[PDB]
Amino acid sequence: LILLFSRTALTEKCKLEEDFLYMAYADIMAKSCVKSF
Repeated sequence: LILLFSRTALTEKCKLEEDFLYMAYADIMAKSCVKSF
């Protein structure tokens, strides 16, 4: 999946698209992230 995104990023286009898959899965991955010590 990240390889697909890296391809889509590195693809020469002169304009970034919206990529709702990116905006979903990036949010998924961001949201995937005396005893108190």
